[PDB]
Amino acid sequence: IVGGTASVRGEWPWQVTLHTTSPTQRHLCGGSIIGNQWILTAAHCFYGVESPKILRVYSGILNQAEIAEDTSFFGVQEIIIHDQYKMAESGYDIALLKLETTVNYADSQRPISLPSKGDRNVIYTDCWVTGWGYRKLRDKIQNTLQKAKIPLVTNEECQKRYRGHKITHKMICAGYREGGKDACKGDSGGPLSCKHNEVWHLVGITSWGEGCAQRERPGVYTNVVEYVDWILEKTQ
Ligand SMILES: NC(N)=NCCCCNC(=O)[C@H](Cc1ccccc1)NC(=O)c1ccc2[nH]c(=O)cc(O)c2c1
Repeated sequence: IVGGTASVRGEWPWQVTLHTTSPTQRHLCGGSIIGNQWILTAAHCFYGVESPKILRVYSGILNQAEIAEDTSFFGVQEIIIHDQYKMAESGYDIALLKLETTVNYADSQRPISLPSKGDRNVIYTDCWVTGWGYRKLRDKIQNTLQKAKIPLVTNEECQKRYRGHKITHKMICAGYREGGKDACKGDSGGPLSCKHNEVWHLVGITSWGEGCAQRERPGVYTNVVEYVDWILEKTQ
């Protein structure tokens, strides 16, 4: 996260850190708890991942330093990538991780609500992006989970900023005209969480953008409300 601040322990209890153990263990991507056995994340995170056996999901983490060889984790039974996914920039950048065991919910770890199809008309004014990613384009994975408040921008406005791309209705954009706050490398797969009527909703999945936090280059996120039928279908 560029231009953010450290999170409070437990304030984003749906946020997980997905690790790979190959060749040695490291953070791979963010993700969100959406059900007892289910993490929602980005499809592009699994480039070159041949097997779910190299994955570990850690929940209830603030600092990466909490994760040691003796720290408990959730195994991944199945990676489910959207069948129309080809690459992040062309959309469908969405994946489900079916966990080997179920998450026991607590103040440190609990699911985020998916948006309702009836909330497409809602104007979210309280949206946050979170993760352990770089704080500049050229950086490293951070110890402490970072957060940044970022305004949504219209698809028409976003499309103006990405003339070489097609910004579809299955994408959603967020950023400041002047830049300065954005997701960056290592934040992908994590949530864009918007608070509305005292309830947090998983509005976006961190997907792509041109560099990080640049002027007139909003972040692009998977528009989660467009995938609620897919999620239901795949989680049955
Ligand atoms: N809003 C904007 N401006 N962009 C959207 C966010 C940036 C997207 N890229 C990303 O977030 C990559 C995508 C990716 C995922 C998995 C594997 C490889 C690449 N992430 C990374 O490049 C990435 C992921 C995990 C990492 N772990 C480490 O220990 C060291 C790293 O340098 C590292 C880098």
